[PDB]
Amino acid sequence: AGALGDAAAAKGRYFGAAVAANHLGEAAYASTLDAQFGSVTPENEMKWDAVESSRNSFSFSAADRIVSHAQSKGMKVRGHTLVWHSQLPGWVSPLAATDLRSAMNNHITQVMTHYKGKIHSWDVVNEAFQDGGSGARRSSPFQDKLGNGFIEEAFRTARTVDADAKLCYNDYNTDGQNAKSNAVYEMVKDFKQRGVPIDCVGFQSHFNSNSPVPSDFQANLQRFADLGVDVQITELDIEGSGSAQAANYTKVVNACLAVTRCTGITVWGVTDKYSWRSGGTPLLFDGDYNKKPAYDAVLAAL
Ligand SMILES: [Mg+2]
Repeated sequence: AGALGDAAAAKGRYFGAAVAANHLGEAAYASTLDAQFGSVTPENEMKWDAVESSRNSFSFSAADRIVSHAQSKGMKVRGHTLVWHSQLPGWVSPLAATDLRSAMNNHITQVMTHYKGKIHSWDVVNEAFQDGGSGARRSSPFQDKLGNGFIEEAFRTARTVDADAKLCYNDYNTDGQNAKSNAVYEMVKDFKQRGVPIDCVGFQSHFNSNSPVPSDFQANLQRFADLGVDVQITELDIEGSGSAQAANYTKVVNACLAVTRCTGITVWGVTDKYSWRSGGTPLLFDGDYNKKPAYDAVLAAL
């Protein structure tokens, strides 16, 4: 579906966008989405606090609006995200280990159940590693109380619920080979060696002046692909403007299309207007939904 989505599909990939339910009724937002993209990711609507703010009480309406729209347009859906340290409801962190484990598996199971057979890929675990040089696990209720094994447990639970979804580990600042991506690499290699059910590694790819597109972006994607997983660019945006921004997008698209198991790219929003990094004007469409030089470069590269 869509101009970018169909261009990508011709070479066996998808092209998606992060979507917000609260903008779906806006004519130009919906028109741009439907004209351009072949996959969607709910920006906020499937996060823990959005779907289970009260324990064992699930609120799917907002995410259902995005999924229903996608299905009506023949678009793929990425589920985002099941287990994540960030933006948890207040009551998750005080739970003792045994009850946290139960609550985590219950959350995975009921969320995946509601969307069974409708989800192309799940971000099962998100952002489990620290930034910087340590390669260490990030502190979280899951890491602190369940230990290193919580990631494997989450993937095992996920696999029992919906065998048809690709199960992804997702993270940022993992674009080049560095201490952080090395820690993820070690984990995924170990998972694949032992037959842990992981199908994919997501690379958020939030690029800016301090975190530029690295010279080894392609080689890094390739080494992950070579472990026997798909790689997905999940949250792509690139701060800047004009030819410099366009050339950065070319670099990224070229790298994905050069890696046979890079199965798709999702940009983190439809329009600059609603970007989480709006002052960096980092997307393919401006505030009036007009195609930017960045868009032209992406389309020409596909
Ligand atoms: Mg072409």
